Amino acid sequence: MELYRDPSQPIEVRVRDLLSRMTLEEKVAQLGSVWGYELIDERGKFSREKAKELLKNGIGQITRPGGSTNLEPQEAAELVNEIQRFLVEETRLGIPAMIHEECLTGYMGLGGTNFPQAIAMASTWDPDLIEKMTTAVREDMRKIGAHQGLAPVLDVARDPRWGRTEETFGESPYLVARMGVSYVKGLQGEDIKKGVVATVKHFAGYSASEGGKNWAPTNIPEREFKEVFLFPFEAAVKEANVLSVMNSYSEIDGVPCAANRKLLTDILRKDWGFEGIVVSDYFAVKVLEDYHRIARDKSEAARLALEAGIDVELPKTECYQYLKDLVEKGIISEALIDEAVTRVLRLKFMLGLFENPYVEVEKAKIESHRDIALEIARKSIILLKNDGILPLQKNKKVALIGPNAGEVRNLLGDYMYLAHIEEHMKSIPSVLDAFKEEGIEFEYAKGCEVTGEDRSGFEEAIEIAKKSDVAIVVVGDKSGLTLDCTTGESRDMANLKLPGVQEELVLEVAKTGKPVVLVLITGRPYSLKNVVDKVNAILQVWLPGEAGGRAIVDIIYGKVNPSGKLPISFPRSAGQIPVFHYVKPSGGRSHWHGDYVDESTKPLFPFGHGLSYTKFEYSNLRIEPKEVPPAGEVVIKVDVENIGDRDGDEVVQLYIGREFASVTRPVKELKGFKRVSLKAKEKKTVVFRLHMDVLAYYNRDMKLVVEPGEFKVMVGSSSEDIRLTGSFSVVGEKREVVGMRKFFTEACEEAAA
Amino acid sequence: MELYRDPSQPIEVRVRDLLSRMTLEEKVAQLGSVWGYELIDERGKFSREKAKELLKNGIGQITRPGGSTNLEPQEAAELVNEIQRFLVEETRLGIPAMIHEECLTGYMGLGGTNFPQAIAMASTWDPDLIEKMTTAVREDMRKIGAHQGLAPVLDVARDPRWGRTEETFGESPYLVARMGVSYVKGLQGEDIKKGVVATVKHFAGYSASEGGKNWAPTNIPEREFKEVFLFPFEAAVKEANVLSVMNSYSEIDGVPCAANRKLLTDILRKDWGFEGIVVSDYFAVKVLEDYHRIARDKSEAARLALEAGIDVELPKTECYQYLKDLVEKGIISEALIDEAVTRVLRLKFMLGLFENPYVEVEKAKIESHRDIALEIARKSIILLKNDGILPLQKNKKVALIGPNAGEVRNLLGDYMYLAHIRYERLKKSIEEHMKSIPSVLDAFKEEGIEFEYAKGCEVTGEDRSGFEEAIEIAKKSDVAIVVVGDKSGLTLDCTTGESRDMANLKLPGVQEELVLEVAKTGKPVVLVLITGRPYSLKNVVDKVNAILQVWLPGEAGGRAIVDIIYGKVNPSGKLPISFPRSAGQIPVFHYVKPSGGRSHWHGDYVDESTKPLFPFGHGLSYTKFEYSNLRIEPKEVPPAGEVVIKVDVENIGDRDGDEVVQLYIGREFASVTRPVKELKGFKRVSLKAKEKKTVVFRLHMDVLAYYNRDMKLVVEPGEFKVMVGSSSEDIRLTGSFSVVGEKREVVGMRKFFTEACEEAA
Ligand SMILES: O[C@@H]1[C@@H](O)[C@H](O)OC[C@H]1O
Ligand SMILES: O[C@@H]1[C@@H](O)[C@H](O)OC[C@H]1O
Repeated sequence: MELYRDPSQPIEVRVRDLLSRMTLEEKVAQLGSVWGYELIDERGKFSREKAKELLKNGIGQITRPGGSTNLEPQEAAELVNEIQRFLVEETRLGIPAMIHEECLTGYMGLGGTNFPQAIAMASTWDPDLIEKMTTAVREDMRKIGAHQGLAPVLDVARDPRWGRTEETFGESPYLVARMGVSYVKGLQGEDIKKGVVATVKHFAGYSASEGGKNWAPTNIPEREFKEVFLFPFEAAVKEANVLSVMNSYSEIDGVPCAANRKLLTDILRKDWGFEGIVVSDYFAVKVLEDYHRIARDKSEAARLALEAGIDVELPKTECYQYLKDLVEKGIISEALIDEAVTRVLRLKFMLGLFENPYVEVEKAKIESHRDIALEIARKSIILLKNDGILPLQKNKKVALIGPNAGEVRNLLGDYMYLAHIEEHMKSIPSVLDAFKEEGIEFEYAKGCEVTGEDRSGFEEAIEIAKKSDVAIVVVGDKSGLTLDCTTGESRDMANLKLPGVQEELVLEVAKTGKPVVLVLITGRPYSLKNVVDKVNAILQVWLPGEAGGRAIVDIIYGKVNPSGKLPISFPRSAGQIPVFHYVKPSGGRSHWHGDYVDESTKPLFPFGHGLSYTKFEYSNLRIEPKEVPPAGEVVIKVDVENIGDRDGDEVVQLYIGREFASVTRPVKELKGFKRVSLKAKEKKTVVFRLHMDVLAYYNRDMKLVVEPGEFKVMVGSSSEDIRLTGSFSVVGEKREVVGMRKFFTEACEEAAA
Repeated sequence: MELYRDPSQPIEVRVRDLLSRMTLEEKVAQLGSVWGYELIDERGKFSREKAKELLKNGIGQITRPGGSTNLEPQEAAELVNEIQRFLVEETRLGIPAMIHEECLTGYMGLGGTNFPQAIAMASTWDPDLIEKMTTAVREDMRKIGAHQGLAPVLDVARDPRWGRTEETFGESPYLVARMGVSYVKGLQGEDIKKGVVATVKHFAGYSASEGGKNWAPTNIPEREFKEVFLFPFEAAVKEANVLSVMNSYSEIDGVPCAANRKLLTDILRKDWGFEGIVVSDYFAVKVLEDYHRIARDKSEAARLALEAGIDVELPKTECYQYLKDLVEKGIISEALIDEAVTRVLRLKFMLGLFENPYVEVEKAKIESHRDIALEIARKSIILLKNDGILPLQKNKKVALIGPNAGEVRNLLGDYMYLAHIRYERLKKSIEEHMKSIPSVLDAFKEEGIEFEYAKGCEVTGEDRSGFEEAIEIAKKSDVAIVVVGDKSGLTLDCTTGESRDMANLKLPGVQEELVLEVAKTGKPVVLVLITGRPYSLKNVVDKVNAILQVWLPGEAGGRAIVDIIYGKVNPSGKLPISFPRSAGQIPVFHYVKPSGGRSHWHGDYVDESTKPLFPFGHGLSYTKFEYSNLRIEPKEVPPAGEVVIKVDVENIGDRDGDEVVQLYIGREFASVTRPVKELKGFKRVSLKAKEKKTVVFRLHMDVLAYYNRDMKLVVEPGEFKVMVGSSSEDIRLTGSFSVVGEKREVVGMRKFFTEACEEAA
């Protein structure tokens, strides 16, 4: 029995033993990948014939054995068992494969629940609920033999033109970091042998491209890069022990992230102590040549990516095969191959793959998590505006108008299987279905398509509105990767107008003088400047997946009290970009008239905005001690009372302001929050335990510091709807924050007195 | 006498002698300033009473003795002579004042020519002509006793939302640097005792504020900062020997430029060898407290600005008076005061102020340079579009429509005196002096055109009252000339200028609707934009027959527009900045990386092209130019070698005209990503009909240097692409040459510019 096969030996001993036994060819194969679809026949069964060519020397990863085959869970599990049996039994060393799938909004394959999009997850401000979700996704993935999910997007979004806004947790480094750590914790176990490797992406800056254009340069200076952009990845590595990172397609200031050793090694591995694998974004190595034009051939692209710190080329071996030739010709040292292979082998051993690489096909049927999807959908929907029309009485005749009332497909995000892809059909409930099921009397008129300028349908929509009590206009996006989609990866929107003639559809329906409820089923903020004052209520419904219809109707009729809060600012117009809550004293205004000539510098809806069908009263602000030394702790308490007549969740938000630091600081920035459930007339105390570590920022010399001085405390229902204000002082000498530090405020509830 | 008063002693000896004689109070006064208006009575005469308080211990600078007093040139000269006599005769040490004025578009005071705005200057692509202009401004300034002009703005503009776009030379670091060096050379001349100190501003990044908003953070990473924003300042310091720099109001990534020693000292003085004075932007020191909130009081703001490298607080001593208290209390070293005073005194001696601080009031009448202003206006106007309607025949009946056809005030930029300065006596005096400037209406009458004028709308507001009159005059005419765009200045009623940022880039008020209404008559339409920024023309471009871009042209504007419309002048201006299709497209610039200027993998936005409506270098002619016979010699050059690029250009059309020949350089397979194409050379060439000439670009490899992964300035072996054309998109001839040898680190002084000339074909 070779040491690497012996389960009593420590993993480092098994890794060293296996590495010492491997040829150069076997080493380079562990840094590569193959598509699931390249290993099946036309009957969807494992093809030994194809495996003999592609798997002869073993392999790092199988890419999307479920997601790329259109196989049902048990068929996918059978394919993976067969791939593994070939590797374990018909290769010299019998190294098993790691399998990855997409899983952002749930396992991206047939039979997997479509959870609401990441921007919806963020809008819950409920990290525990996102952890519950990814704990369910973990079980789904392990059933089909999948070890790695291309997991939370930790890109901080302040440019809603960008088609991937829907995949982010929004504009706030704090909220993004807090959701990212809960997401990673749910996916990964305490013990990864019983869990799924999370992949934080896209490291780093990919959400701040020139003009919001996909893959365009992300030109971010160092303090902003560290405090925004890197912060959530830092928290995922150090607090959540994330085991994979995927690079950004974009250059930072001349350097493609896939060729940046200062980023993928010096920051990620050396500064932060990351011990997992870096996987390329798909084709990110090859396009160092094709797109960025800094690699003269595939072998130079391979050298740049390996030197940078990419361990696995995805989604298929292309450049990394030439690492063999680079060593044989003495261009690179085999020792650098060994370093990457060591990280891959370590993770394979930790995942339990050498003890048992197989799953029980009989237990591989994936269960529905519609219950969890529905709780996210119900908590994620945001009431942007309500003049009193909502909630509606069930006896009102409804004119249900718009492309996103009827569609079902337009409820789905860019990484939901049925959008991303006769096969496990769209038996997903529509909004129209949810209205029927709720017993509402309505007529449906489509009014218009998502795209185009055809106004044919306007007259039917107008006529249905005139014969109704209330018009419910359901407009917004089709999310995906193709030209006909208005949002999603590769679908960037310069001017932030609702797609096609949807805005004109709303204004035409409004001209009937009937009450209008505007339901935005969208992947990004749109400019509502021209419709906001012409409609009575506005619901923001971030691409909600399969639970969307029921949640929208539940909220419209007050069976659910809306509790979602914006995780990203809604610009008045594209020309206002960017707008975010944590501007410096000189940000978020034009000096000395405050506004643009043509436009407010304030967003239409601010960060943390979301209304309720009840009222919350904040009282009794306590900040103790009042003076703390630079590594001390302050305890901030507020009482919150539901003074209205409906049960509701309030999201209590802590903003911290700093002036007279050695650098300029945000006038206010989110540093804590708590979703608190309050029955009508119930009062509770929300408590924020704020360690000074959490308030650390980079000084003029790029040191992480806490400086003596006064911090402003602002607690409220949004970044603008601040209810209580106070301060505390840090007293003592400037502190350099070195090594491990706290990233998060600790937020809980107490009985009020 | 004392060594400092002895003109046979070297300046360094005179400086050391004077410094050793000065009290702490006299030293700190040399780092301060006083407004001209603080030293006059109500009649605009020098007030000894006021001077005894403000000038008792001497002073660094007098701020705008002409620009802030509303005095005529000879009255301003008399005030400055009196200020100087007080300082020379009634202070202990008799140190004279340095005087500064604004002078971007000419001396900013009564009696000064209003030259076209800087964005117009850039549109000429004629650096020699801008040098001729600032040589004239130099004589104007020296007549009234003014020693320093706050002029060449070297901010690189790629965000047309920004109200100060009009003050820049546009988007191209190369074109900005090339115009900046000519601007500075004209103002300074070879010996500064006979010249005027140029002040490059605003150091550094002030044109790239968050959302195009005035003073908002300018968050620029290091390679882009060095190659785009710093480059023109670097060329101005090292090639043009500029003697003053003014800081930016903005923070870079948490650090206000006024408090940034790494910027104002480590880059400017240590890395580049700048020997002149850094002057604050107005109140830039005080607002370290009031705006940025990083100084707890005026004394801490003073310490941050002095440590950073600001020598003179403008426009009035406010924080810098507390430097005295900071030394007396042992918070800062007097040695740091001494270093700043040394720079101020050195410049005063070099200006000749200790030998003769006075001017002849009798010779202080400033001459008109309308001739130079007219050459700039005629060379700056850009023909964006022409289906053949231009030039017009003089016998066509013209409907002259729009707020900028009739309003002479809207010809003026934000630093032209009559626009900038706005008791009841000041209002009357502006309205009085305003009547002197020819209007566009005046130019049409003078040319003998048959026209009716309708002011279809105001610049701002939503009043469509005037539309009907405008439409009716259009229907009775052969051609509608619609003249629309900006009112430039600093107040709420202005649409462009400092503090007037435009988020959505729509023509102001209902001007766009006025254009579309006139177009609906089915009459031919010539659209004339009199503007300080690119506007979105997306909704009008395809509805009009011709478009002229007329960057705020000053007093020569009317005549130049009429000359061009009737073909007395062949238009030859080229865009120095990209015209976005929409605000949501921002930024668009010609020198994007392979991954810039597109969304991957469909190329375009869902709703919009990623390409500008009009690209960098765009400008049509009433003739056609044919490019042939591209030569690049040698084909292989070592990393400090030279390539000679030659093209023949023939005027194949029917009219004499100027072509601006543009050299773009591309680089792939560097160790960093490089622009697909970037302007590295240009030449304005005059061609008679059927005349052919050879344009020659002498390109030293120094000019192509870029920053590598380790932040070294390098030339790397490989291929450089040569693209010569009539715009950044209208490329006529391409080829390439190779750099062969070992990677070169470009150390110390290097060439910044291609050498461009003409020879016989
Ligand atoms: O997010 C990644 C995306 O950028 C790429 O196209 O495909 C792989 C994904 O994991
Ligand atoms: O351009 C400068 C401007 O920024 C400031 O407002 O006043 C002084 C000028 O020189």
